[PDB]
Amino acid sequence: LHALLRDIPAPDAEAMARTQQHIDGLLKPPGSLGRLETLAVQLAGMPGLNGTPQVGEKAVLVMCADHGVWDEGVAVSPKIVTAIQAANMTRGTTGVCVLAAQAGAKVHVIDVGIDAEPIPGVVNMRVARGCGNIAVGPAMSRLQAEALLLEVSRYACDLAQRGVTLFGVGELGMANTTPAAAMVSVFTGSDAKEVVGIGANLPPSRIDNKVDVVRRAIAINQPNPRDGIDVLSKVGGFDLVGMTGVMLGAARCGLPVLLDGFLSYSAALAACQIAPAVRPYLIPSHFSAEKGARIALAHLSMEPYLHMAMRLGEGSGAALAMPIVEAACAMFHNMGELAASNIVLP
Amino acid sequence: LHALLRDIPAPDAEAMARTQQHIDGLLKPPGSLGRLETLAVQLAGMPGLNGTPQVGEKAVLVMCADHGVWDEGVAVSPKIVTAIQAANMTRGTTGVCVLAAQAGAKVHVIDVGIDAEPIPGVVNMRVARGCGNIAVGPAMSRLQAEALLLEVSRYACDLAQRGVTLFGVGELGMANTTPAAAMVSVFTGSDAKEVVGIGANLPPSRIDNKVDVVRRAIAINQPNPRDGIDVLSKVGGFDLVGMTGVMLGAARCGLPVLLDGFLSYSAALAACQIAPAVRPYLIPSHFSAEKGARIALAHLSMEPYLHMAMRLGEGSGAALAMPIVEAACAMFHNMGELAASNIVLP
Ligand SMILES: Cc1cc2nc[nH]c2cc1C
Ligand SMILES: Cc1cc2nc[nH]c2cc1C
Repeated sequence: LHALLRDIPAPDAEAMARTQQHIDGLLKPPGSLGRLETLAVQLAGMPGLNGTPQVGEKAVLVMCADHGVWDEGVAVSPKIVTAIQAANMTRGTTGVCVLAAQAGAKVHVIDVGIDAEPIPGVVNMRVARGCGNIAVGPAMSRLQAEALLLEVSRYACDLAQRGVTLFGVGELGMANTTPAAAMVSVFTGSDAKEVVGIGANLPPSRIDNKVDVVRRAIAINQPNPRDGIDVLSKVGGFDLVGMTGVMLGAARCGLPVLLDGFLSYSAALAACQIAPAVRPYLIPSHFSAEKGARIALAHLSMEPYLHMAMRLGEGSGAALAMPIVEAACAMFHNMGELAASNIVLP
Repeated sequence: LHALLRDIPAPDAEAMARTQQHIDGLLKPPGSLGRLETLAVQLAGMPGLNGTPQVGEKAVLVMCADHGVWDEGVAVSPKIVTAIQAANMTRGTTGVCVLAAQAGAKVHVIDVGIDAEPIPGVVNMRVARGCGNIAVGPAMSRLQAEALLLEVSRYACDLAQRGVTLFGVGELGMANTTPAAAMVSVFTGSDAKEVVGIGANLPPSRIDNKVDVVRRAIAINQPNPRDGIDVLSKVGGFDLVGMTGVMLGAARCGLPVLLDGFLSYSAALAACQIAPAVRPYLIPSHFSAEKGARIALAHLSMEPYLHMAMRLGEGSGAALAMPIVEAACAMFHNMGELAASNIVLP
């Protein structure tokens, strides 16, 4: 793990320079394709990409797990939904499944701690049957967190070896917006009220209780904002940990990772905190309809591409952005050049 | 033409109701897929769609033309670029060509007034070799405008007959951001300064001259804001007219049209002014990096899906959004239902 972290590669400045130059000579006014150009340069800097914006196979990794904090009345979805929805992922009827199929990506469902019997078809990396209730203690032990990071990290890089070049990250876990908010509050220093959202349709009247629960989690655990693993293990969850581990794994493999929404933003804060070297490999997707979204993105210094008011999770946002990435590549590779058209601009 | 306008169908409220109901029962928390749900309902209301969000063939219509206002020093791109780039459209090396191929759409290049010899391969609907210099008189005659609207309108609906169900609109014309701004100023009532942009990299120092030119166009022509055809013929251009005509044609055929950027917004203002019935068929794509973008979108009451800081035009933005439309359809049709999972939510 220390190793892993130490071995995350820096972006290739030379490939990025060549990229920029090539982009500038394309059949268009310089800088006219904006963020599409920026994205391309960004991809070119990623070592696992072989010095050019490329997209081979794509995968969406969905980390599933239950949370003890559910018992605090913070989520209106029945607890069983995690297990149910996880099974559905195997059938391709879920939102993420549908969107991923549309993007030509494959969905990997990972059980990191669902409180139910094992689901055949799902990758088993179960830590425990649900995590601890952050309201009265830690979500898990530091050890547990590090082990899972490690394990997920490896699974992630191993995929690279099978042709995957683009990852998408997501989750599934009733009550997960609670630990997400607590993390955000901690890393960001925002008061709970400012970051606590409606999650999966929590009635406005139940909001207040959700805020108190977050403050309690923090008060009791005293997570150290300067230590991402500490924060994750205390007020996080197994699914939060898994997502962070996907990020670490893709970075180590020098590959790009598309974020999803709020939950993913929390994970991303943790990752960057643990290893700043991770930052350049992250790509935002959409702008989540969760209340704490703006705060979390500001701290990541990220501006998503899509404004869809989505708040489903599962990695559905990450899948929806996949075509944008491929577009940046197509632009780079298939557009003709000014010079060939004998076009001269000031 | 009066006919045409009179025959634009109203959206099907019954199909939209059935749509909403179906969406609400999907394997997700109600309203969780946000704008994707809204988009689906919107498509379901379109008569040419057969009561459900569907996407058959897709086409991007690019309206090309030259403007006399170029002689006012408002554009740094050489004038010839229109003709050159138009030819390139036939070769598939352009930005729009590249993005459309990526979206599985076909590009239709339409010459509505390029100041050059005819380009083989391009659909010829040339009004004249470039339009009049709006700075000292009208762009064209009212007659000319109405004829082109009519002609483009028909071409557009005829495609529907060949299986096209989704249109994308775009342009190509050096100096076109000038007439675009003048139109915007007129329909919107904003001062020129607030709507005049850099266009294709116009140096900041040359800005001022661009603003004066817009004020002059308006002063001299006295276009009637309450008459879209009047505005178009006076301070518009043949390409602006063509784009408006695509909109009218798709509406009449009860089909959806994806807008592009700034130039398209100007056209859309005109269309809605001419026929409010057109509004429900319009779908924004991205948020253009042109200065007058926010003003124009506000008046259309539209919020684009993509924030890419693009300013290339050609309909490249419209093509990039095509997959979002298909995503909304996939969502509708392929997601499973709560009831089948025995999931019950409050
Ligand atoms: C090369 C070129 C391509 C374009 N496409 C639209 N406007 C354009 C302007 C230039 C200069
Ligand atoms: C059905 C359902 C699906 C979900 N996917 C993510 N969170 C969810 C919550 C519910 C209730």
